[PDB]
Amino acid sequence: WKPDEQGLQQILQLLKESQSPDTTIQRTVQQKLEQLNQYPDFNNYLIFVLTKLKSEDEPTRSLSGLILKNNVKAHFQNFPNGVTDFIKSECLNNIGDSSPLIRATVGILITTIASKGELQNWPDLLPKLCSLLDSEDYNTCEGAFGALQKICEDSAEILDSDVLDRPLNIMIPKFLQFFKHSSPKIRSHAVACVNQFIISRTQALMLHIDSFIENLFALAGDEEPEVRKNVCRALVMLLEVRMDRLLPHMHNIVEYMLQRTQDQDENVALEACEFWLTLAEQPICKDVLVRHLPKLIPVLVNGMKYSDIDIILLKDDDTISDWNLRKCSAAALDVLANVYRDELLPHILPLLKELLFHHEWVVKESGILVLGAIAEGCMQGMIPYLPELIPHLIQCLSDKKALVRSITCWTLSRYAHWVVSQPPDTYLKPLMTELLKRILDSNKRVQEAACSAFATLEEEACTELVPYLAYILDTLVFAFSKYQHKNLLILYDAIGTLADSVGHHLNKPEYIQMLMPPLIQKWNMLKDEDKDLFPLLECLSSVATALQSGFLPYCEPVYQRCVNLVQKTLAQAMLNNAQPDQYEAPDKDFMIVALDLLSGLAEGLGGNIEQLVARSNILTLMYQCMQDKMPEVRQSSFALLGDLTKACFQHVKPCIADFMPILGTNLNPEFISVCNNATWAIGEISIQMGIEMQPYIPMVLHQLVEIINRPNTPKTLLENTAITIGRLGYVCPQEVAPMLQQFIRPWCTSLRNIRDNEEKDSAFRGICTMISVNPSGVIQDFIFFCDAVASWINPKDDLRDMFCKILHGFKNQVGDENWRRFSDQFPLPLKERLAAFYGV
Repeated sequence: WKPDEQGLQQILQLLKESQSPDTTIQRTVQQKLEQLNQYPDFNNYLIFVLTKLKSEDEPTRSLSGLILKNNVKAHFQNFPNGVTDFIKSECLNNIGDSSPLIRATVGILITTIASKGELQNWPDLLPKLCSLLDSEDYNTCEGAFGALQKICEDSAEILDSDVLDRPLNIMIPKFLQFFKHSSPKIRSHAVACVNQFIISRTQALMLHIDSFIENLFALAGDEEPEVRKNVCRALVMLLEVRMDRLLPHMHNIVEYMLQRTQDQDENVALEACEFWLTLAEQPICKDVLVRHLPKLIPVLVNGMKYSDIDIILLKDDDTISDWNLRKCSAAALDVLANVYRDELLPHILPLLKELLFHHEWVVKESGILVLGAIAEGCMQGMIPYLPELIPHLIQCLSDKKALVRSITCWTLSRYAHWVVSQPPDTYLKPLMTELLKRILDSNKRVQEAACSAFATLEEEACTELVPYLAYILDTLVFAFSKYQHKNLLILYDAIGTLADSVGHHLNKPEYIQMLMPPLIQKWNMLKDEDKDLFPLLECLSSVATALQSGFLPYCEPVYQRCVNLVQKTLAQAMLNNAQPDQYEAPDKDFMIVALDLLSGLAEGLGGNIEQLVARSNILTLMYQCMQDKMPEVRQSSFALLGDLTKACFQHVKPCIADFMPILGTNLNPEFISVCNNATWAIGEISIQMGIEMQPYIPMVLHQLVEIINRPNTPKTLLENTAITIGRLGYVCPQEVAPMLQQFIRPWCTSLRNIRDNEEKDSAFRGICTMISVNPSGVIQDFIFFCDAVASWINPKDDLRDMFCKILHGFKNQVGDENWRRFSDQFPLPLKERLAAFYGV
């Protein structure tokens, strides 16, 4: 292939035209480029310029390759074999071009053809590059190593599988040799290349571990930053993977690493710091580090100050980096605090005193952070200093620098549990007061901090907020008019938790007047594709639950949208199941919460829900959800079932014929929560169906008896199983009763521990009925029945009579003689219970 004279001038002009320093004129030409991208012959002209037309300036030639790259980035299959083969050959022959810019251009070109046009479609790429490493020209050798590094970074695991032969087995040992190269840049590429294969534990490397670690040490003290960075990086990774071989040198390592953590070069430091985080998460840390703590701690703490940049970059969505020296240091400190517990205080506490009361706010702020970082692990040791620290921090909330207010919000929240364990007036009251003001701070970052802190505080305080409800709500509902979006999400969480914490104490007319309007208002701002959907749901669900019946005027749009979401999800699930590559599998979590919020409205609204239930296909969907592959969906729906049974059985009855079957198959004890809710639904239906339960009784009853007698089964499942057993026997004694002998022993040992409530009364009514039908099935193990009856403190009058009849009838049926002997087994409290309660 050869370029055409005028064809060349076409492109050379086109390029000359995209040099333009004018947005208007430049973007006009970039247009026809796309029409030529079809013409795959165009790419031959494109590469020719870069690599052959040396009578042209570097900027232009570079641009040619930089454009060709993009024709690869989108639509590269469009390339003919003869074209790619030409680019590949031209690239490899110029890899180490005399010019620096061209070399980089050629480089990024190879890189891209390798990843996008996958590795096996370039069979002899690697061995040619490997060979090129040995080239005597530094530029070609370095250029090759550059490319090889990027390959290793891009497609490490591909090179680490048979999908391309086993090319690393030659590469790794070859790289390891270049560790002793005379150029600092080359040494860097070599270690960077290898580092790609530590965690993947690739054999080519792991079987040369000692060889590797050795050159790693040889390079520890290299003056060139990038080499040191990589060495650190290597050692950090080695920690997770080959600790065995690193152990014998551990002390020399931490010594190096400590020195590195304070390196002048930002990057080396942060790489070293990672070491402390990683180390701290190993079981051997406690022993290996102890003697270094005195030097470790101060370095961490010192690293925990905001950098001068960090300061300016603050005093949008997260303006600071996701991860830096400070966050890493604190990360480590936090972890170490959980490792050493109170044993860390000797090294930190002297530092705190000096930091927390400092005139330079940058220093003070880092103090407050430390205080918060160490909170989880060193809690017990901190207790004695809290009576003076907590008030100090409350005072700090009023600091003039916003960045001090914000961490103070955080640090305080980290001690919430102790704060609520004190007399309310002393710490809780003033904290909560000051925290509320902070919520309305004029600085976005502080608002974020303060609202989160308060969310945390509410979880700890619960009913201790009840007296302050009106004051809380005021500032919370006002925040709606101030909070942008990032914070608005935290506000939802603060409101959700509030309701969760105060429970029914929120159910008061004037509170509802404040809260629901701006919530409902934001509910109508939504789409089923809105990012705010899920947080606002969970918020509204917590609120519904607390508000109980009081939620009535607000529930129609919430109810509606939830039933919608369930349909949306089941529909997309169907279409995916049919044609997976064509329709994306839906996110089931929305359905789960929707189901839950429905179960929530059913509990809160009881009777009044019936209207909304009637005018929707909730039960149809419910039916599908009960057959979902994912247990969480089945679990959530069985809860909704029982909830609907209880609330408005009239709309449910038509479906009982279909539900029961599915419920029957879902009695699987392995899926604990599904099994729990299935059981609970059964009992709830039996009560409703009444004597009509008869047909459905024998198809669940066998598994329930197998479950109740099954060992190693959660307390709560057994209890709920026993409750259903009893409940069936109440409405349909004839079917259930004749199995009394089998389930009586565990039934008693289960329910005797549960509080005298409706569920218990319900169940014992069932057991008493079943006895007056099959007295034979209980007389064996009557001692257990006595015990379960002794457990009652406040039985209903009638049930108390039922206990007598049984207790008496099966006493004088064995005589006063045998009874007295039978009564010897009872403890004083029990023997005296039945003696007092039922006339012995």
